[PDB]
Amino acid sequence: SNKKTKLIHGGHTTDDYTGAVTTPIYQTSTYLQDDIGDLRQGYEYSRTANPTRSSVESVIATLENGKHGFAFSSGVAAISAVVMLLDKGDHIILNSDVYGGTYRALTKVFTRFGIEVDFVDTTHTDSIVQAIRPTTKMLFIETPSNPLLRVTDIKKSAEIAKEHGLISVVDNTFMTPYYQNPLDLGIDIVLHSATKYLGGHSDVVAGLVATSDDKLAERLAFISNSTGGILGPQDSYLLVRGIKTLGLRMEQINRSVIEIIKMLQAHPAVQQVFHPSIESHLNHDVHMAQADGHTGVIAFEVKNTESAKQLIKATSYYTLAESLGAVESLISVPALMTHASIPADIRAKEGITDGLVRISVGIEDTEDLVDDLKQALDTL
Amino acid sequence: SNKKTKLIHGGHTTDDYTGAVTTPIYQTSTYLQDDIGDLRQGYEYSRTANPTRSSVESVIATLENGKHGFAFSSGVAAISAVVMLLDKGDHIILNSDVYGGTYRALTKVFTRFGIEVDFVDTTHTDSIVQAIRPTTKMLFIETPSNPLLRVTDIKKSAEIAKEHGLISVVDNTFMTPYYQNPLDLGIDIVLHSATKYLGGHSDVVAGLVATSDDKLAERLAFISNSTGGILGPQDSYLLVRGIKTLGLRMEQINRSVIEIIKMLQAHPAVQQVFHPSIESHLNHDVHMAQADGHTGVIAFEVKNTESAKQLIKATSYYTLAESLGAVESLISVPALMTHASIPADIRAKEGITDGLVRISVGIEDTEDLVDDLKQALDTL
Amino acid sequence: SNKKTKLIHGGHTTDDYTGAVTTPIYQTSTYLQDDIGDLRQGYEYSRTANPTRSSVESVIATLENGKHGFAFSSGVAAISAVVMLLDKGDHIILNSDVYGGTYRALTKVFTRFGIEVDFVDTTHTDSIVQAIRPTTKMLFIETPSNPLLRVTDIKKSAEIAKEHGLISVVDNTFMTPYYQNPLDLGIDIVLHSATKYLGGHSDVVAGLVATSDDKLAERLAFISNSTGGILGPQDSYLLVRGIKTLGLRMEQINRSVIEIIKMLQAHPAVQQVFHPSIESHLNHDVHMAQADGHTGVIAFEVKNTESAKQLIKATSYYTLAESLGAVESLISVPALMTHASIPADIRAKEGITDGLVRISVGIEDTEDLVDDLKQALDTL
Amino acid sequence: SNKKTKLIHGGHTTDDYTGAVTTPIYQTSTYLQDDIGDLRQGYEYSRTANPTRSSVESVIATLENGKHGFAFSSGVAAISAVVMLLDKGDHIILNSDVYGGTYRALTKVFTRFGIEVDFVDTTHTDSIVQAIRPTTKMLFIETPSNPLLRVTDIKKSAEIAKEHGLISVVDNTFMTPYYQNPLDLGIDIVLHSATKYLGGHSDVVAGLVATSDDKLAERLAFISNSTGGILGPQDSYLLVRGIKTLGLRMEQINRSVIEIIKMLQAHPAVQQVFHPSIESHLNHDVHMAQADGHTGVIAFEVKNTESAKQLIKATSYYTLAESLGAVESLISVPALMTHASIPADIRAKEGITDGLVRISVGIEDTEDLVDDLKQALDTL
Ligand SMILES: O=C(O)c1cc(Cn2ccc3ccc(-c4cc5cccc(Cl)c5s4)cc32)n[nH]1
Ligand SMILES: O=C(O)c1cc(Cn2ccc3ccc(-c4cc5cccc(Cl)c5s4)cc32)n[nH]1
Ligand SMILES: O=C(O)c1cc(Cn2ccc3ccc(-c4cc5cccc(Cl)c5s4)cc32)n[nH]1
Ligand SMILES: O=C(O)c1cc(Cn2ccc3ccc(-c4cc5cccc(Cl)c5s4)cc32)n[nH]1
Ligand SMILES: *Cc1c(COP(=O)(O)O)cnc(C)c1O
Ligand SMILES: *Cc1c(COP(=O)(O)O)cnc(C)c1O
Ligand SMILES: *Cc1c(COP(=O)(O)O)cnc(C)c1O
Ligand SMILES: *Cc1c(COP(=O)(O)O)cnc(C)c1O
Ligand code: NA
Ligand code: NA
Ligand code: NA
Ligand code: NA
Ligand code: NA
Ligand code: NA
Ligand code: NA
Ligand code: NA
Ligand code: NA
Ligand code: NA
Ligand code: NA
Ligand code: NA
Repeated sequence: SNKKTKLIHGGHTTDDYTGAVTTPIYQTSTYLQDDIGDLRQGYEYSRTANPTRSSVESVIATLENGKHGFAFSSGVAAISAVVMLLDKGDHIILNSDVYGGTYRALTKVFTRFGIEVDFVDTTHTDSIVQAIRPTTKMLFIETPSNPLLRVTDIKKSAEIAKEHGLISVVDNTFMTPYYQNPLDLGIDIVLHSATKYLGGHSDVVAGLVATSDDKLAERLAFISNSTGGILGPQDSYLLVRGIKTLGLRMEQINRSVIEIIKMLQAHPAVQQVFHPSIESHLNHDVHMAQADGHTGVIAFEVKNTESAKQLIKATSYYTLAESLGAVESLISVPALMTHASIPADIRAKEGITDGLVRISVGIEDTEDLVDDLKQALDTL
Repeated sequence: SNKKTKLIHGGHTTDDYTGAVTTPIYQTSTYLQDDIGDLRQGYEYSRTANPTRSSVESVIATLENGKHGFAFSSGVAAISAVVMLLDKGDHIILNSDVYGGTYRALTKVFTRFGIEVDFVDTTHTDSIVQAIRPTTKMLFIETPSNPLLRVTDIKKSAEIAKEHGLISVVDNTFMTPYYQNPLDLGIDIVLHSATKYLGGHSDVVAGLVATSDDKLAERLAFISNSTGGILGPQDSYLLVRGIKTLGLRMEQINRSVIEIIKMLQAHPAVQQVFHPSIESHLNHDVHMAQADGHTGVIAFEVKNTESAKQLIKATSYYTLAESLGAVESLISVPALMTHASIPADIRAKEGITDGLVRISVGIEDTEDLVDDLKQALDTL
Repeated sequence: SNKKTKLIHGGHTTDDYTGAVTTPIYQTSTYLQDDIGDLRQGYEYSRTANPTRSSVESVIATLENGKHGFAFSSGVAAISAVVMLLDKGDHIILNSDVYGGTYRALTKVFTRFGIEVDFVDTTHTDSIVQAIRPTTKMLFIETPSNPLLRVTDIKKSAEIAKEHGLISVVDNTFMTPYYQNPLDLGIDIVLHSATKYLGGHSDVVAGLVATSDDKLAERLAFISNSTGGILGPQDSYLLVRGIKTLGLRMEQINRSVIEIIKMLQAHPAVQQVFHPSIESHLNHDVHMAQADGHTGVIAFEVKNTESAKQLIKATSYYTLAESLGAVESLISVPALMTHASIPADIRAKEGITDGLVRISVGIEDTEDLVDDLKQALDTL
Repeated sequence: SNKKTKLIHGGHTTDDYTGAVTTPIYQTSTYLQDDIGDLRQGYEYSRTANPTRSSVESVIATLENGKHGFAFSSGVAAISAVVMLLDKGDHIILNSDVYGGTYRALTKVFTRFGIEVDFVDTTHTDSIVQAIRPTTKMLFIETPSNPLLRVTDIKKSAEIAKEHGLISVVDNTFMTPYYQNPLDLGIDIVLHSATKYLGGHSDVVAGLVATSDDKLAERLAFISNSTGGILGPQDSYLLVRGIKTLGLRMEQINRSVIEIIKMLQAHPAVQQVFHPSIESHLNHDVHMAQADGHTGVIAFEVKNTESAKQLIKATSYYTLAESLGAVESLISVPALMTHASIPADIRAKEGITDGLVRISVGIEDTEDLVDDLKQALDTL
């Protein structure tokens, strides 16, 4: 019924055999056959399929309103499997500010295999239409993007992909299935770095993929079985377990996001704030039409590098570390941590200023997170 | 010093911090930074590096007399990472009877990316020399191969690769580092399905890669970080743990292999037997010169399909299942389980007869395994 | 600061060595010593202390505002360790409706060792004063109790224990440290079945104990080390992880409890409802004075056994299983599942009627849980 | 059939449901019931029974030729459960040099509950007969003992216990079920610290108990369920896994023990050597009649404390740490590490000299262990 109930009872996460109310961890590589070719329950070799992995795959398929789920050893392994749907000579359109690991995989690995890529500003969907080439086979978008939270119209992107015969893919990591369901808007494939919100506890590296398309599912299953970037059973178990609290965690994060943004907008040491909930944000209306909540990632400008470092030092409840979607609130400086290889003038031109700070809001008390960040900003 | 000591004390498998005598399991995705860019112990994000994974990587590097180790989510993920060292238009030479997953990955995935492959009979190394093209960049060999245990001269293959500027790769799964060390014979990269003997307990799917070449190591690290087929920490821990007993397990397996082969050769219901320890086996001398023991995989002919099925039913201690390298002895019929998609006449021409049985010798009592297989053969 | 922040940042749950943001799992039994008697970080043998167990012990000590925490292999192991503080000939006062496992341990195990027990109605604290004997050494109370949710005044019980030289113990399982903190009210020892709300995911059996008393802590540490009912490292890790979401889970449970009770009170197929939030409940005022929220356990009367069974069959979101504090809502019938060995007339006299149903409210959507239970009651 | 086969195929360690060739890890606390009281596979609450724990219990019952197995959170938890078979006023006879944890539990915990104990020299079994009191209910023996490896006649002890109506218990930790089977010699209960050889990898703390007596089994099951010192599922899994290699590990250890003892006896810096394989050892004949191999624990005298410390520093392959039965060879000095609270003159009188060294032989290469210990002794 409602989303919080679906998180508990969606998918198959009990043991039919013993009745165990949690998915058993099948730390196993192979399975007895009673006769050659007769599999007791469809399992024969864990790379091909493992029952704990099947459980997390059923969860992500259910939560995204798809039919087929796939669990990979990381988000970028999920992305690589999806890119491997294509052949040498095929072309992919992606948003211009796609995640750095995705950018790196495409431009330093897959271009060596003849995959062609163009990174365009998908905030206007006619930019996609202009970029379509005779060889284009795939449209891959994140929304909202990192670290400036640019929003792309999913429904229109799906319509463009359908009209031009493209496989459409949405990286739905930042929004999670709790708030945004691209398959419902006509997208072919949705994927996640489950390392972030889905696992939710900073203790699993994993990717998840869902689709309703039987033929794309067969192709993905073949790629997974052949290149072997599969998620192990312990990590699959911890994912199922973490997803149980996704709704509660995202709702707490959203209450905190709203209050933190109010504070940041009022504070004299903060300039521009980047988040899709802000009414003047580009494509705010599009976001509200395709999602019923918000990501916990916020970026905002302070004056310079020294102010950013001092802000980090002065907080009590914001933890300096990579990743996002923890139960802890995390803080980082993209110019120093993710975009340091880009020349400084190009960083500034892209809006990645020396003082741009990114926070990933966690599940601490809202008043504490607001007050802590405010008092730290007061020291600037 | 000696091999059994190196298995216990080689690599770094204790905790410098607490002194724990086993590697802690770092079920974690990210790491506190005390200042931006200052990593306490070199860790920042588990896809890039995880301390439990670093432990198993140090073990495989030590055991293969290499400098750098890499742990992947499966054997075929290790193989795919190694193939991704190449570009569209590059060519690979492999032995003609390479593992089916390797064959499938190369001919159904990587050929779509412009990688070219030729499968040649490497039991005569001049066949490699003839197959070298202007575009050849890699030589990839297993020895002994599956299921007929063909032997390829590693030292000569390394010399050919060096002379022609090829990256040389040995899939050393069947022999393990306990008996065969390709890096010592001049090979650039050695890899394993750790799913088999190294883990040894049929409870981890994993791949391991080692090299002494700093530049190839940098390229592999970049591929691993970018396509993300990494082994998780629980599976890394179970690998380290299983490798502890590798020497004892392989030695027991070898005692049993010798006695079982004597029995099979004497038995009137068995025709040809395939194993490198047999003195009339092709390249027996080459194998003994490059290895100081034997694989536990043996293939042998009984009369027909019905005899193979009856043999399987009549044994008490041979378990019908996929994979090899378990503590249990495993039994299978390649024509029905691995080569069933090949036409029957081509199977027969290749020696994969309907009655060809493959056993993976486990660590049960030698007398029991011999007597059990003999009494089952007596029912034919 | 506030409770939700303390749940994330209270205790020591990161790795000082690598900076890992989660507690490493020390699957280890012993620790290197650099010189005889010099422990690198205070660890020497995991029964005595294990770093992952130390982490969960620091969490429960912090959350209960104590100084010392102890992790046991189950709730009843924690209870047994606490009872072992006493000697043959000593006497314990407990509430009359204490948990069945506690009742069984005391009356079938510890009475064989000369421990004497009396079970009295502690809802009037002068009943405790009357029951005190010259040999009484301990007062052990749960509040609220199972399955009728009787409330005992903790502060007055602590005052009585102090005046009469008794060790006071509160089993705080049903309320959790998020809502009720007995050590702050003067109680000597607080304990939990962490199997329930603290772990929160029905996947760990564990007990936790906290105290501020250095001498009682030394005695408990000695008992734990000598009788060895210690929690293992994987279960300790899963406890730390589950406790992260305790605040969010308990708050969702409480919203649902309030609405479900309104529904039950209005429904013509339901008679008496048992929960401390109901204003006519005995010691409602005491509960509100010693707790700032509610347990998710509710009991209520339907007509008879057949109605209870039909209610269970008609629900979609209530799961028939033992235990409480899951993310799933659980349902049970005490007369058939926990009190079936008590004669029927004595059950009825105690209020455990054939139609008494117990629910443990989970974290599903509030509207779904209310509507589901209501429509199931409509079928009666 | 033979012991090495029984280690692989004895007990139930596969999944009947999926066919998984290893025991699934049931990280779960409770189980769905299809109707009230109908358990799908006999499971209802993990403290009472858990399927992974049931697997390790079936293994230890099979290996000891018993009917019922029990898995506890530590060796001393197993011992405490067995002692709890008795009542206040009952008396236990034990060997005089019983393990320090056992001594401590009995004399500092269970004597407070009215259990009476006498520690007698059981190397002459008529000492047991003299010590029997009207209140004696239990005879508890280790053989061989620590650290001087005293041997007690198991068969005669069982006969004495039967004649006098005593429960007989053997702590079989040092010998393991691979070499010594007390239940076959008439003993009622056998127990192990599975922390040592059975797990074998220094990564699980656990106890195991086996019996053939249905009534004692019912009593132990009740004690386990009521005091809750149960082994968790991950540790149960790691035990099953470690036991697979018990035979290979013990046989390697025994080859090394024989050669090391030869070296120690020949070395001028070593005085007395303590091990049951030495023909002049008291009850050598008894040991050979009740066991078909040897423990890996050896004690031997060097001159003084400084020589012992120097010996430890000079070895490369002997690790200073607590516990025994690792894959690593371990070394310790009882006078400083286990018996330091005993006065020095009483230590000397008992044979625990300042120079007494204890080694636990691991599975490193035999020649390396002999040569390393010899060269270290040469520095004295
Ligand atoms: O602001 C963006 O443009 C952006 C941010 C991210 C997220 N992100 C997380 C870690 C990280 C590391 C490196 C980078 C990049 C360098 C670079 C250069 C050209 C084009 C692109 Cl897309 C990129 S990305 C981005 C990273 N993705 N795009
Ligand atoms: O006897 C061989 O030729 C051989 C055996 C294996 C091992 N193996 C394990 C599982 C499995 C599954 C399928 C197959 C194959 C079908 C096929 C067709 C043409 C060329 C090749 Cl190489 C192959 S392999 C082989 C498999 N690899 N090669
Ligand atoms: O309503 C109560 O009196 C009550 C309920 C519980 C909780 N509970 C959970 C599982 C369970 C199993 C058995 C029983 C009991 C039988 C019995 C007989 C005399 C005195 C007492 Cl205390 C008890 S308890 C209680 C159980 N504890 N007390
Ligand atoms: O040589 C023995 O007498 C002996 C050694 C062990 C094994 N052991 C392992 C760790 C450890 C720690 C303390 C002690 C003890 C102090 C003591 C005092 C009186 C009687 C006894 Cl029995 C004991 S034992 C023994 C320990 N058990 N007995
Ligand atoms: C409500 C519910 C669904 C249906 O979800 P929709 O968002 O309406 O498509 C599926 N599964 C479970 C377990 C549910 O409770
Ligand atoms: C002996 C030993 C080595 C050296 O191994 P080689 O096979 O001689 O290269 C390395 N590490 C450890 C721990 C050893 O014991
Ligand atoms: C606020 C806070 C505390 C203090 O908790 P009190 O309930 O005020 O005693 C302790 N630890 C952490 C991490 C906190 O955030
Ligand atoms: C041989 C065997 C047994 C019988 O063991 P005994 O020592 O003869 O009592 C039991 N189980 C298995 C699996 C065996 O192989
Ligand atoms: Na479900
Ligand atoms: Na669609
Ligand atoms: Na501002
Ligand atoms: Na080492
Ligand atoms: Na080289
Ligand atoms: Na033959
Ligand atoms: Na903390
Ligand atoms: Na106090
Ligand atoms: Na009512
Ligand atoms: Na078995
Ligand atoms: Na008997
Ligand atoms: Na000597």
